[PDB]
Amino acid sequence: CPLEKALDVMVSTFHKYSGKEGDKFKLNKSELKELLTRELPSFLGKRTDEAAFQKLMSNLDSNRDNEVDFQEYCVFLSCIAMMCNEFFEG
Amino acid sequence: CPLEKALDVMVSTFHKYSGKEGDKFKLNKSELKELLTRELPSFLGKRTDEAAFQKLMSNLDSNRDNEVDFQEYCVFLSCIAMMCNEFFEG
Ligand SMILES: [Ca+2]
Ligand SMILES: [Ca+2]
Ligand SMILES: [Ca+2]
Ligand SMILES: [Ca+2]
Repeated sequence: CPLEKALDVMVSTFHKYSGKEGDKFKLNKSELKELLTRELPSFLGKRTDEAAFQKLMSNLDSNRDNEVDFQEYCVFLSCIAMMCNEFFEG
Repeated sequence: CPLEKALDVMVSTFHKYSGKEGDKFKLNKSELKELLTRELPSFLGKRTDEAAFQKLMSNLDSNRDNEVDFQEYCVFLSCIAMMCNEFFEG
């Protein structure tokens, strides 16, 4: 069923990228950018530079540790899901 | 991409069941029971009765309104993803 497939992909996608550099269960700035470019390309705006990307990183990383953990990653995904829920995305 | 479709599917699955009866943007008892049974079957335990089910309902229904809105449904989904993000589910 797509929903369990969907939940599984959501979890899977986190590790596919988190365990490449450093802490294997957190996404560093480099790991987060590849995940967004490769997996959520439909959502990217027109600014692809590191400065623009850094602003976003700062938004997700609640506990301020220059990394995005799984908890933080789900929050982000839910925020995306809710945004897509409105009449007009944004 | 997998993650994008996954998000799409998380959002649209909600509305495929919530709009069946009454408030079209919230799941009642029947709509939620249908959503779990048809979309998350791998996650079903042994008991299918009303009392075991309403136990789950009341946990999902944070705002006490006897129904599951989209926000509560996202929290539900986040929780499942975290459980799955363990060595032993549960
Ligand atoms: Ca990492
Ligand atoms: Ca963090
Ligand atoms: Ca309803
Ligand atoms: Ca509710």
